[PDB]
Amino acid sequence: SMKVAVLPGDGIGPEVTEAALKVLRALDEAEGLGLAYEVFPFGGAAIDAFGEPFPEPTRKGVEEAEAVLLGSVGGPKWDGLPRKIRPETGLLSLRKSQDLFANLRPAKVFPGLERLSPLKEEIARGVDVLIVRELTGGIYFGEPRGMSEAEAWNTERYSKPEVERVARVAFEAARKRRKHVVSVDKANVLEVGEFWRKTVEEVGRGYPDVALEHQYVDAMAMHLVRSPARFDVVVTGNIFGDILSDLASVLPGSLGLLPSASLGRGTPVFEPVHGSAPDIAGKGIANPTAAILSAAMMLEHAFGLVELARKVEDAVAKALLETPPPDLGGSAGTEAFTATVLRHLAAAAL
Amino acid sequence: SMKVAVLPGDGIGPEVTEAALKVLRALDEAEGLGLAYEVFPFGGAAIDAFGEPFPEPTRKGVEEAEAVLLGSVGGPKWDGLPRKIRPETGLLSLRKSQDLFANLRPAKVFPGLERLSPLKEEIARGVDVLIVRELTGGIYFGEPRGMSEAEAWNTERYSKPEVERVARVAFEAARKRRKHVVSVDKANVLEVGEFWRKTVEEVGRGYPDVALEHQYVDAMAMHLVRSPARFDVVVTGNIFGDILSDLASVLPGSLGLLPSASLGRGTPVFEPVHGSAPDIAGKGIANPTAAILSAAMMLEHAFGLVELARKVEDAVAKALLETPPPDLGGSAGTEAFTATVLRHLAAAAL
Ligand SMILES: NC(=O)c1ccc[n+]([C@@H]2O[C@H](COP(=O)([O-])OP(=O)(O)OC[C@H]3O[C@@H](n4cnc5c(N)ncnc54)[C@H](O)[C@@H]3O)[C@@H](O)[C@H]2O)c1
Ligand SMILES: NC(=O)c1ccc[n+]([C@@H]2O[C@H](COP(=O)([O-])OP(=O)(O)OC[C@H]3O[C@@H](n4cnc5c(N)ncnc54)[C@H](O)[C@@H]3O)[C@@H](O)[C@H]2O)c1
Ligand SMILES: CC(C)[C@H](C(=O)O)[C@@H](O)C(=O)O
Ligand SMILES: CC(C)[C@H](C(=O)O)[C@@H](O)C(=O)O
Ligand SMILES: [K+]
Ligand SMILES: [K+]
Ligand SMILES: [K+]
Ligand SMILES: [K+]
Ligand SMILES: [Mn+2]
Ligand SMILES: [Mn+2]
Repeated sequence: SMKVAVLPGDGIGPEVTEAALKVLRALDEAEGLGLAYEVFPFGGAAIDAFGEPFPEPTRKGVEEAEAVLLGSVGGPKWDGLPRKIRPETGLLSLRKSQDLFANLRPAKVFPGLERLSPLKEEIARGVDVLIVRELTGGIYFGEPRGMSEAEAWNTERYSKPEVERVARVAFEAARKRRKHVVSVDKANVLEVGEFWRKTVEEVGRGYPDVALEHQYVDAMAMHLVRSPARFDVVVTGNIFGDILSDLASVLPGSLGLLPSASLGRGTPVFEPVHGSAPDIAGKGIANPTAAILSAAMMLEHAFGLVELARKVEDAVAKALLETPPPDLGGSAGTEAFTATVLRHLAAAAL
Repeated sequence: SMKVAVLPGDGIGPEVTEAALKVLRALDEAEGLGLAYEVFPFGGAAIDAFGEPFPEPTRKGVEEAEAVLLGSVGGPKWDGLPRKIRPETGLLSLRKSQDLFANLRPAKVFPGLERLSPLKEEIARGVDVLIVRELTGGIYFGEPRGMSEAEAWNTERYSKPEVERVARVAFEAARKRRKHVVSVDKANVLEVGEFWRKTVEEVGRGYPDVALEHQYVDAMAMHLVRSPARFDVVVTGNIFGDILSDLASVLPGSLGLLPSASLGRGTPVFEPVHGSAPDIAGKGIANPTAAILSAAMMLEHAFGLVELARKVEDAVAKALLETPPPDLGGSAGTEAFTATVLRHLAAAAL
């Protein structure tokens, strides 16, 4: 069995999630996976129907599933709502309630696809980075937070156990990869960066088989574009991970490519890094690669189906060469691009 | 009368500041500018002699000067000091004591120098971006702040007047440029981002001749590398401006290139974006472009010598064509590169 709660959300979310469901249904028919999914209202779609972005039946669906496949939430229609019911607060709540503290956001340039990057070929060649972002703490969830007429405030707060457990994930990921971690902070200005750095250094002592370096967040952002092949695992807190991972999209060449997994105590969540892209929603052009590769991360991390996840990545890469979507300089919209993916997947099987 | 307080600082700070001084001296001799400068201890060097990074004689010099030419502060020698007296806190105290709230950090790709970027030529071509970063508020200065054994906290916060005065600077800069402002925040997750967005939008109603757009900081980091030519003025808070301005160095191709001005109520300060670069300090290689162009920004913003600022910018461009430094793939050390800038300046003098 493979029990999946599907949260398509808003804007391009449903468009890309549908493309990802087509790939999963195809795998399920080919492989006998026992795929069982149900679609649940989430974000702005949930607000329009229930008045809150993460309503009861959706919380229940998440809770009872083995994995969540998520699209994206948000858009101009919901601009101005009180924060406690905004579409993005629904995704914060989902993460927090499942204690999904480890956000894995990989960025790789597939051999032969260096041409898709805005970076010169020789700079993009061989890039394979993994961002391990702390997802349930920091300024996203810190108290106090608020606003008056005169001012507004938010609190970047981390405890020792929160830093420890995300650091452990990064070192364990680096063990499985190329044995390098760079930890990222603003320790020269912020108490919380200092605390972060010391704690990651403490956890590092238990992994003498892994190399540990530290970088200030400003320099890291530069180094990640100028010398990306240098980095293996990058560990950082909630807001800096959010920023470095959208930035990491310029390595393979588009934010339409980047998948993610959110792992922790509860039901794991797999979603594109990208948002709901209201500028192109409803035009049938959204690149579904990030949703499709998030379904591949789900197969690997939630279901242990490592080889199927790899066939999906391979058919995506082929489709990227054959029929690029518009965000990568081609003209294949969502359904045509997914169709190319499905033909490569059928060619690899049938 | 051109009274300048010079704060060389630590690591490559004195190296590149000396080169900027050679350029200012050649201008003073050729133009009779009444240049009168004095060199003051600052950062780590001030800590070792006086016990604090912004000591009394340097405070007095800054106060009595019409402008500050500042190098860089910091390095492993001062790691572990109480925060109150860290080299970087000396730079925070300089900014705050002079109420320099507007940090101007420009990034341009000069025509014919696109090949210096790690981005493909067609992407770097025509780039001309000005980041206007709020410099005296936000998480850098927010209270409460602290660290125990169990946790650490910092407060990101902004008042209405602090947002307003930096937004006004951004719109007034846009009016002199291409009349486009993008304001950058994280309003979908942070109260402070929403307060920022609302306030910039309110200020923008006075400037309806300026297009105003808003981007979340993660999507902005991505857009700045993929589509840099689309941006004119970018306004943002303290930490986001820190990050995006290091990232902006990949457009012309090196952090060794980017100058900045800090403007407000008190004595304006001009310094490179880059740090003290302890990994190359004392090797005679540091690119002095950023310091030299910071002296140009000083001539423009503090002294109204716009024509002389442009001549310096033109001699720097030609030096980068003829004898690039090692951070840009060439072999000219700091002194050799400066000598090329001086040769071009002396030709322009004719
Ligand atoms: N996980 C999420 O639900 C998530 C993440 C980020 C943003 N958001 C929400 O998304 C909305 C848009 O915000 P944004 O513009 O900053 O982020 P965005 O990630 O939605 O879009 C960023 C840029 O990339 C383009 N883009 C993104 N995904 C793409 C795809 N698959 N194909 C082609 N182009 C793509 C968009 O058109 C836009 O130009 C906002 O409401 C934001 O709050 C949601
Ligand atoms: N304005 C300031 O005084 C300032 C700004 C940033 C960092 N710092 C401090 O500087 C020190 C180093 O921090 P960092 O490594 O993150 O930042 P950095 O900006 O000093 O160096 C970042 C990278 O760019 C290279 N680089 C920087 N300037 C260069 C130049 N002019 N020419 C050639 N290469 C150059 C460096 O060697 C290094 O690889 C720390 O003590 C940090 O706190 C100070
Ligand atoms: C929807 C929002 C909370 C989110 C985040 O900032 O985590 C978005 O950029 C993302 O990257 O998921
Ligand atoms: C010295 C430090 C406070 C500084 C900053 O973050 O402002 C550094 O990155 C810089 O960019 O000046
Ligand atoms: K998403
Ligand atoms: K479950
Ligand atoms: K500096
Ligand atoms: K003064
Ligand atoms: Mn994001
Ligand atoms: Mn910086």
